[PDB]
Amino acid sequence: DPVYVDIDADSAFLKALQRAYPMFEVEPRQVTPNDAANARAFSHLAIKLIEQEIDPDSTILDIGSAPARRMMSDRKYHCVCPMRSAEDPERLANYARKLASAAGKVLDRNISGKIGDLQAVMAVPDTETPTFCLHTDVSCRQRADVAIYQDVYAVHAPTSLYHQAIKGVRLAYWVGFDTTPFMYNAMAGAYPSYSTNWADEQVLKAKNIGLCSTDLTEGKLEPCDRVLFSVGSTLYPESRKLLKSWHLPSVFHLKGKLSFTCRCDTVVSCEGYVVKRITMSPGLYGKTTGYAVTHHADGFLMCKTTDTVDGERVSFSVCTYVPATICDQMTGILATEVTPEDAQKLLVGLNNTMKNYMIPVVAQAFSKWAKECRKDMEDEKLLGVRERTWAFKKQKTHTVYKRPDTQSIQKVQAEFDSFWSSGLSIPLRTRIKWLLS
Amino acid sequence: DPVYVDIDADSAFLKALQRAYPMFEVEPRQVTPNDAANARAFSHLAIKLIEQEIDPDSTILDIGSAPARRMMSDRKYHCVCPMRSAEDPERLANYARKLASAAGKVLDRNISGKIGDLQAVMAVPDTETPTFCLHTDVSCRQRADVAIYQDVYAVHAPTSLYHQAIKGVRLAYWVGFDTTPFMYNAMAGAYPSYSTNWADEQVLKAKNIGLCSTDLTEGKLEPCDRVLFSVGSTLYPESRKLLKSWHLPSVFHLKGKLSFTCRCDTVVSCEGYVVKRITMSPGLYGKTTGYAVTHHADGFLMCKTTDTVDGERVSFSVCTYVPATICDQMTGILATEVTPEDAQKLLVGLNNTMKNYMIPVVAQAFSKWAKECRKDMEDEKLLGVRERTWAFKKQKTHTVYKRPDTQSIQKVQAEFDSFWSSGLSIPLRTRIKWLLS
Amino acid sequence: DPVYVDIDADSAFLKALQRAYPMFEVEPRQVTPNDAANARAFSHLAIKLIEQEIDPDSTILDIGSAPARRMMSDRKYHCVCPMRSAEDPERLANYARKLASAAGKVLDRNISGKIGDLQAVMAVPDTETPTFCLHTDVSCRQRADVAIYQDVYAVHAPTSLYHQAIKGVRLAYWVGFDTTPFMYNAMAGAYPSYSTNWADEQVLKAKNIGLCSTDLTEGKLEPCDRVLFSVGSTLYPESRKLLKSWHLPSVFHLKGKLSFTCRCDTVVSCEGYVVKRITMSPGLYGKTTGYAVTHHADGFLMCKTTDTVDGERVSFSVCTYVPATICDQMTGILATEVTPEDAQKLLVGLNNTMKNYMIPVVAQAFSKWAKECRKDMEDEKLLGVRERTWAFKKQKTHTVYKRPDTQSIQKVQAEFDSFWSSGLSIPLRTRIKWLLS
Ligand SMILES: Nc1ncnc2c1ncn2[C@@H]1O[C@H](CSCC[C@H](N)C(=O)O)[C@@H](O)[C@H]1O
Ligand SMILES: Nc1ncnc2c1ncn2[C@@H]1O[C@H](CSCC[C@H](N)C(=O)O)[C@@H](O)[C@H]1O
Ligand SMILES: Nc1ncnc2c1ncn2[C@@H]1O[C@H](CSCC[C@H](N)C(=O)O)[C@@H](O)[C@H]1O
Ligand SMILES: [Mg+2]
Ligand SMILES: [Mg+2]
Ligand SMILES: [Mg+2]
Ligand SMILES: [Zn+2]
Ligand SMILES: [Zn+2]
Ligand SMILES: [Zn+2]
Repeated sequence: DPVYVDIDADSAFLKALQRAYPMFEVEPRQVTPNDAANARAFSHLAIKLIEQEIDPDSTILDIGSAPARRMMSDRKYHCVCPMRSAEDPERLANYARKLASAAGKVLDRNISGKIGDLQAVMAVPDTETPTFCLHTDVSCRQRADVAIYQDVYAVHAPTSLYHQAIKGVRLAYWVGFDTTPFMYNAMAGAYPSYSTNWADEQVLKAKNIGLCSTDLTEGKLEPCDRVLFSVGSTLYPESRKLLKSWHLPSVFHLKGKLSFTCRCDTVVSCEGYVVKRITMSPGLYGKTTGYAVTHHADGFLMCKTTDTVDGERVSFSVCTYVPATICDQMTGILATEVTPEDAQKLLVGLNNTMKNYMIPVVAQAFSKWAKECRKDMEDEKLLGVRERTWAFKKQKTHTVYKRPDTQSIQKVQAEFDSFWSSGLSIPLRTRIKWLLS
Repeated sequence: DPVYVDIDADSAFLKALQRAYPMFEVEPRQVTPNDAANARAFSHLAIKLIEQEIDPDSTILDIGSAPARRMMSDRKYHCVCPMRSAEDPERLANYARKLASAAGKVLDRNISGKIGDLQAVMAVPDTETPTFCLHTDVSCRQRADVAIYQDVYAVHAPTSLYHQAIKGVRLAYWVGFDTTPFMYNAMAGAYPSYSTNWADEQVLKAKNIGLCSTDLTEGKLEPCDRVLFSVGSTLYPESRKLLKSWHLPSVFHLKGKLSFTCRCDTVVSCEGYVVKRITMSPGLYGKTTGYAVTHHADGFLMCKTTDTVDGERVSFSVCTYVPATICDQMTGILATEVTPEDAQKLLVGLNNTMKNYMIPVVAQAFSKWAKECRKDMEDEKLLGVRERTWAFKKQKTHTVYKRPDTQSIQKVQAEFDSFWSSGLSIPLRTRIKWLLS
Repeated sequence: DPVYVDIDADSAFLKALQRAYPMFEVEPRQVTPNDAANARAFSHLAIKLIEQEIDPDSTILDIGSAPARRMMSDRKYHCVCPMRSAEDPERLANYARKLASAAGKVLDRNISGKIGDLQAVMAVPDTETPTFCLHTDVSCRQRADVAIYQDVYAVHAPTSLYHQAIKGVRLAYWVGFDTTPFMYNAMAGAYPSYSTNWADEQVLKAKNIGLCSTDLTEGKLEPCDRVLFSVGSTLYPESRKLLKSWHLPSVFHLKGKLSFTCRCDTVVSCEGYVVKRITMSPGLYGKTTGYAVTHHADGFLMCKTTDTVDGERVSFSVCTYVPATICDQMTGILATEVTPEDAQKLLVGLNNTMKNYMIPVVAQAFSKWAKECRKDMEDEKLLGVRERTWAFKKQKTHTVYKRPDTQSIQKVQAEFDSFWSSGLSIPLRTRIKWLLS
């Protein structure tokens, strides 16, 4: 009945987890000093919930999978496992090792069948087995009804979903980080509850952001495609286009040789991690608007800041998340004009609910926001009238602040109409064959 | 005997629910983290009360229905289900799935008959069955005596009611959001107890309203038909004309080939959600005035505010709801002239009874209202006399404030005299047929 | 023995009810969220008391009745039910439905006879039965000895009473709102204990009265016949002439072909609701004066106020009721001159005994009254002398204040000498016939 997570029994994250999964009983049982524990716990609980949702005797496609995670499960999984990243051979070797280790002690699972399928794929690499294949998402021939994406950021979402749908899949899930900070086009940012920082490749030599490094000395800039992610002490390169492609609107159409109508919604949300549910049906129905909405339970901040990159002083924008209680407790102070130092002292007085290294920039954002409010109250126009004497002036905005219980809305695309080699090596196949034997 | 609702046991909304349904026993039993829970609970209790009102052995038309909600009920429902929105195929598939799942475990309900009717409609799409059809409201041929509208905002009320009445219906119900803010012709607004914000399509790029999104930068306007609604994180487009059409007067006439006299009244009201009861009788009787009345148990505010839309500074009107206790506790302060900052500090001191993101604009409205009162006391006219020396000046009004235990009144129309394709697809029909089997 | 009322067990109104009916035991038993509960409770208790007064085996005429209210009573009622308003067909249908529902379960009442009379009237509409007819008050042929008017404001009182008296009626009762504010000729007013506001048709676009509605903008008047009443959220149009006609003097004469001497007195009075008892006797006796008296247990206020109607600033008079304890506690302050703001703060300090939305205007009235007193003390005349040098000046009066334990007196008329179609439809008759069967 209860679910066990590998975090310390005194952490404050546990509270939040119990709020996000009220249908479970969460128990802390710590065994490793892992520095990316919270993300692992969230993914574990998400998979538990998804399994509890769908009915048995349904085959499930696992896109970009690590097979060792699905061994002790009683459901039917077909793992789609190409070898495109540098961490895949180790995952395959670990899977083979774990399969060999427990060969007669566990009998309620299809262990012998799994070994047979692995050996068959090793012998001939272009064959589909009930539990394994070596193709990509757009070339696997297996037919199923459910698909799952877990921490997959390297595919174009509409094309992948269309190729999943033309094979009879009616339900899909997606687990990963929230894509909202990338629709605002920021330079760098943090997910502080998960110990995650990310930065654009051009500001890696800054001084006072989460992920940077610089030296000692005596004495156009716009976002690009390539981004670096750091979860704990693990590094991942990412692309802005593919991250943006997963920010889907509420309803959309897929129009090719066959046609489908699909809808997407968010079912779990905890401080930056989300779970998305997508349903697809045959035929065209209704009409689309092209808007995507995000609900904010915490505060979301984006602001402009000044730093030195490689010794040269520049300015760019950063984003972060703020707990709701602090935002509620700062309501009265922001009615006047306040300097950044006083705001910093007040925030330190209220605070650990939030990480300290993020405080100095937050205090700089609030101070600006309040000021921009006062000016609005002092230059009051007339109702239903615009002045455009033919040019009109644009005011300056240095801060965007989405308070708890508000919503963001953005215009995206909603109509889509436009949409092999083994890669393995002889020594790796021989090693796997010997490991199984 | 008791009724269970899917909200947390510590929420303050529960209190209000117990005040709106004093004939029930409300128990919290939370199973999902749904962010639109309060609206669902209100709708659930409303349906329970309506069922407890009318007598059994009466057939009930369900206009624009989701059939899966009526499966486990012992009453007789005829669901009118066209496919005009993009969320309908999924609802139909869910209905078929739920019907198939419980086929022999539940025997007190007409499960087998429901399956037979669904299969018959799938085989031929232009046939009426006792529990299902695929026509619209003005083309269904079934005869009944009660009709129900649940969260239906996309029909013209007099025409629909006339077509319901010429078929022998004598009673109707309507559940939805209050239409008063749209008779005042506001730009944007909030229902804060239900986590709902709405805005006109022209101000979606503002900065400091509930539903908007903007960017960072260095540097005639009147309401239109199209409106956007956001309930939790679900988005709905709406039209002002159809929303306004449901704000009916106390008595009205329907004059066509046959004639009817009808009357409408509000029976449940909780912070923005209402239940309306309409009765229709044959023949013409009495005479009409054309007025509609709203009773305010909380405070209702409408005020003018200044913002920047896409960088350009403009002014427009917003509306909101205020709890009665705060309004009662602000009576003494508003006897003098008060600045917005002092009002903001006082409101924060009194406050969480109300959401904080709504406070800064409320504090701006009160401050103006009080000032407009003082001027009235300082320019006193004579009894029963008007000055029109031929033009007379009009004063300026920046705030409308309806205090608890007051009433709004508005002039509307009260005399009405002026009032098909399957749309389904072969793959969807085949999928439903296979799902049932 | 005890009487049950549909109000909440914590309301302060209950106290007052127990003071008005000391011969009963009042118990709260709340079942509906009705917003006009207090008026319903008062009417219920009034009917109980009237029934307890008169002796049995007397037939009672019920003028302008709703028959469903008299079904479960053991007395003999003859209901006079024309169809002149738009709410009558629904009342008739409800009566028929309730009659059909309990046809064999209740046997101590003349249920079968009631059904027979209803069917007979349906068959032929111009016949009198022991319990039903379709005529007006001046055309019913039934003979009785008691008549009852319950919330009837649409008849001319002397003519109706004469036509009741020429048929052998010797006693009559009247239940309704107090008519005193209409003999003072006010523009608008409130009954705050019953959640009732009323206004003249010409000031429906004001801003700061109980019943009004206005908009946002940048920039002879005398009372007329038509008035609007709002009880909770129910709207009723009324005429000033017919309301005034029910303010009868202590003794009066009816002189026609036959002659009668009648007298009227008030027997129950609670914060605006009254019960009146009228007795009529054959022949002419005594002589009349033509005065009507009202006793005040609470404070009654009438004052001049300034507002904006449709944007134009005007002045008119409003009236209200004030609890006796507040009036007693303001005696010492009103010995000097006091500003409206100080009076508002003092009233808020004393106050919830009274509704807050009525406070700002009350504070404005008191402040004026006190001032008008000081001037009187500073311009002192001689005993038994008038100055009329031939014109005399008239002073200005802006407030009328009737304190508790005082009496109003007014001159009215006391000598009176000057005093049909079915209207039903075939479909309604058929519907009633089918409902009974
Ligand atoms: N086009 C494609 N189709 C299917 N899988 C792909 C793919 N491109 C990359 N991948 C795989 O996606 C994986 C992302 S790493 C994610 C691994 C796994 N989901 C986990 O939870 O750890 C990589 O191993 C890569 O091999
Ligand atoms: N003219 C019409 N007649 C009948 N139904 C209509 C209609 N126009 C739209 N509808 C239906 O009304 C529905 C509104 S969505 C409401 C669904 C349901 N009442 C619920 O509680 O969830 C849509 O599914 C749409 O199919
Ligand atoms: N001239 C007349 N003679 C008798 N009844 C009349 C009348 N004019 C109007 N009425 C009736 O008086 C009623 C007033 S509404 C009052 C209904 C009832 N007394 C109650 O307590 O609810 C209307 O239904 C109308 O039909
Ligand atoms: Mg690791
Ligand atoms: Mg939902
Ligand atoms: Mg009513
Ligand atoms: Zn495969
Ligand atoms: Zn039908
Ligand atoms: Zn009669």
